Order: sequence, then structure tokens, then C-alpha cells
Amino acid sequence: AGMFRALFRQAVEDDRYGEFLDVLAEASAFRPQFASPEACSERLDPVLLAGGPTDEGRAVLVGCTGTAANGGPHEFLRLSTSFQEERDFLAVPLPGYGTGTALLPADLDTALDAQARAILRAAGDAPVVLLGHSGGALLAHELAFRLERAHGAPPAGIVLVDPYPPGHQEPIEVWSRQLGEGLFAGELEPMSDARLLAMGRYARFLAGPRPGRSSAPVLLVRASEPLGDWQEERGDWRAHWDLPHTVADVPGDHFTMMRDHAPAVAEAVLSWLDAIE
Amino acid sequence: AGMFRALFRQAVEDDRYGEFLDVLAEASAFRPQFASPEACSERLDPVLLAGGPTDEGRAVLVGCTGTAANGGPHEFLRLSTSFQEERDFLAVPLPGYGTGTALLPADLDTALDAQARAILRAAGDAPVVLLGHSGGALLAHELAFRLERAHGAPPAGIVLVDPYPPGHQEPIEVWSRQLGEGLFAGELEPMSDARLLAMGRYARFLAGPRPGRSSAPVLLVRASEPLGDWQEERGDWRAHWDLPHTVADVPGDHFTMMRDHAPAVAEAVLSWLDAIE
Repeated sequence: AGMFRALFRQAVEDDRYGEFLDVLAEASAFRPQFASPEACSERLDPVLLAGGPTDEGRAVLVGCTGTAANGGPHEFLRLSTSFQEERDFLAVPLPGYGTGTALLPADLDTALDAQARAILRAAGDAPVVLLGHSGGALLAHELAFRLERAHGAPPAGIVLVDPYPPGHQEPIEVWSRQLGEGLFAGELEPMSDARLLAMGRYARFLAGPRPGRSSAPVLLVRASEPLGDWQEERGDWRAHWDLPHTVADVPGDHFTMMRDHAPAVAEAVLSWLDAIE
Repeated sequence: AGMFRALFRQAVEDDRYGEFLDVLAEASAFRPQFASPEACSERLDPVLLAGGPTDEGRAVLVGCTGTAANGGPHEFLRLSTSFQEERDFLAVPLPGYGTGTALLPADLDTALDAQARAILRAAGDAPVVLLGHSGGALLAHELAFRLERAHGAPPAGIVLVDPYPPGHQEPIEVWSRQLGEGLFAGELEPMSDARLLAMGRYARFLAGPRPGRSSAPVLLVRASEPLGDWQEERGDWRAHWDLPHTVADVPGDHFTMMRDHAPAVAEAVLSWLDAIE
């Protein structure tokens, strides 16, 4: 399709994923934006992917879509099947990826607020537990902090699946070629240039300094196999979070933990949710 | 057309032409390149646009295509008609703008060597006078120096039409909006994203330090009208070259000197050529 995808393919071929993500971030400043949560063009209505049991007061799980330009509403499909008959699971879209092409958020807080309003409509009064994978894990925690402080609705918990926060990103930078190759392997259609610009823009959002820590307890779910090669002498390659409530290790790598081994992730989540309520 | 064009249009509207030319330069690093003049994909066969009188040892004019993404083989068409029955006029393409998409040069010297070899073939035994406008004027001079220094064959002269070399570009920045608007106004079809990356790549080449100075005599041709508003207390808005052999002023501004007033440009060239030989 478009030139950004062709350039990005070349960048991954030449092992320069990070350099090209910076180009996408810079280019993204020239796309139409939205600066107030109200100015948002898309409907961020969460999609119900699994139903809980017929009852009460139980937490609903909200999946926070990650930044992958090849992603979208299919991200949590495999995982959600293990929640059927256990928990409601809602998937909330990320602003800037839809349709027409969606406006990009002016800053992260503008996108988080538009998500927070959509989640509060769909969840009604049930307690909310957020879940995210990789960059979606970072976004789930930033959203949890936004719901606390700007919307007076603190979530009951956060599930961070393989997060690599600023200061602990080194292994995911070393494996950046595998991230890029996984984006192309995961194409169900050619990544549009609009979505690659969204991906670059959110990546830069989530690299910045964001000191707030949510008060909600954190479940840290970690892959057990490394995504690529790794020298023992470089230390621990694993995902990381500061002071998690619970830590769970599941089979698979950064990618296959949410595919072939998604049931192991679901079981860690379900046990944790029962414990904390 | 493509996303780069739409981004560029937005950048011009927001008075950010220069910042977006930098995004194009950075992005252009991920296009396939050629590193040897042999490895150049397209053939740089110079096109004969006007023929001189049939007789000897008269110089032929070589038009050095400029950097504008909206340019190409039409650039010298109205200028060349005034050379018919006076001087051979050849237009040499600029590598990376053609065709399958054209390979970009690894550095400016690589592209200049490719042009140098096509020109030496096409000109045969005739002395050569190089001519260029705006960014093409900077390229004409760099080509003149390459021919003298690396190929041992200095041209008989250089015609620089409205050059703004590094160190003398304050008007080019003050008028950046008008330059961007003149690019879109000059479109005969939509600027392709490949040509926009070519333009950004050559613009960065021409911003870098290039110390070599040609020993060929220079005709400096300047526009007489300012392209935009300019407080004369700043200094001179006009085009500049150090130690020109001759200076000629022609009607029109930076753009209209070459369309509406090309005959005035041609007449200054033809009179200068007779003088130096």
C-alpha cells in the first residue's frame, strides 16, 4: 500500500525499528488532531468479548488495546474465550486508529480521558479491572491513573502483561527487529500509513516521563521464554513493574504468551481477581 | 495521493515547511539506494531541448534539474525555446526522481558522478556551460566542481539563476510559506511520495558543508521582485553568489522569473556566452 509501510518494511529489514518509530512520531505531528476529550471523532464504545455468569458486584475486565498498527478489535479474542462464563470482558479501542481516518490525540491525557468516559458508560457501576499487553500494559496503567485522579473512579486492579516501562526497556529494544517482524507477520491486511502514524505517536507518548502511579493493585504477568537471543551477562531480560501486588509467570514468549498460551494468562488473572475480592 | 503529500500540505498551512523538509530527509534514509554511479538504476540520458546553428567549438548549455518534487522534464521547456537556433540545450535528469521506483543516491557526490558521466558522453568534444535555477543552481555549481576536481574537466561556465547558498538564506526562511505554496501551485499532477523523499534528501545534501569552489566563470541571474514581504532594514533579500563574473537582473520573482520571464533569462545567458568566448 502506502510509502510509510514500505519504508517501515525496509527499516525492519535493516534492523532500524527504533529509528523509524521516531520518524513516525515526528511525521505524526502533521496529522489532524483533537485536543479536548469531546472533540474526539470516533465512538470508543467498548466491545463485550466474553460474558460472566448470571447472578454480585463482581469486577468487569477491560482490555486496553495496544499500539500495534496491525492491531485493533481482534487483539483480545483468543484470551477472552477463557473468560467466558467467568468475567465480563470489554475491549476498549485506542483513539486515532479507526475508520475517513480518525483524528489523533493531542496528548496522551486527551486520549485516556476519551477512553475513561467510554468505559464508565459501559461498566455502569461494576468495579473495573484494566488489562493490557506490552505497550497496552503501559497504557492500562496510565489509564488507571487517569480514572483515579481525573474521574474519581479508581479501578479495582490492573493486569500488566509483559510491560517494559521506561528505564527497563533494554531487552525490548534489543529485540526490536522481532517486534517489527511480528507486526508484518500479524498483518491481516496492509498496515495503513494512518495507523503507523498513530503507532509512532503513542510510542512517543509512552516513552516520556509520566511519574504518577495508580493506587490500584497490580498483577504482573511475565513471559518465560526470551523473544530473541540474550547474553546471560546482560542480566534479566524479563518484563518488569515496580512493587506489584502479585507476579505470575506463564509459558511462551512476549508474543506467544497471548496466543497459544493465552489460557495460562487467563487463569493467573481469574485466581488473582478472586483473591483480591 | 500519498500520506507524505497530505502531511506536507498541512505543514505548509501551519508555516512549518522547514520542519517537514527535515522529516522527509530522515525518512528518505529508508529508501533503497545506489552507492556507485554504475549502480544507478535509471539512465541519465540528457534530453536535447534546443538545437544550435549548423556550422565551431561553441559551448553547449546543460540544464541541471532542480530539487522540486513537482519538477522533472518540463522544467526547462519554456527557457529552451529561446535557445533554438542559438545553442544546443540539454536537460540532465537528477537521480532518484524517475520511474518500479528510483534508487536514491547514497550521497550527493554519487549522484553528481552519475550526471558527470552522462554529460561527458552527450557533450562529446563541446565545452559545457551548466545552468540551474534555485536548488538546481546550487546543484549546478556542485556539479561544476565535481567535473573539475574528480573528472579533470572543468566546464566553460556556470549560470546560477537565483541561488540562495548556505550563509545567505535568511530570505528563503522568511519566505518559507510562499516557497511551500509555490510547490503546490506548480503541480501538474500530485507530487508522489517518492519524489518528496528525493526532495528532502537532496535538500539535506545541499545544506551540508561543501567547501569546493569551481574555477569556472559564473553568471549570476537574479529576480527583481521579492517573493514575499521583507523589511529592507534586514539587508538584501536578493540571490547571492561570491565573485560572479557577471550579474544580470531579470523581471519577476523567484518563481515567475523562470516561467513568465524565461526569455529575459535566456537573453542574459546568450549575451554572456558570446562575451566569454
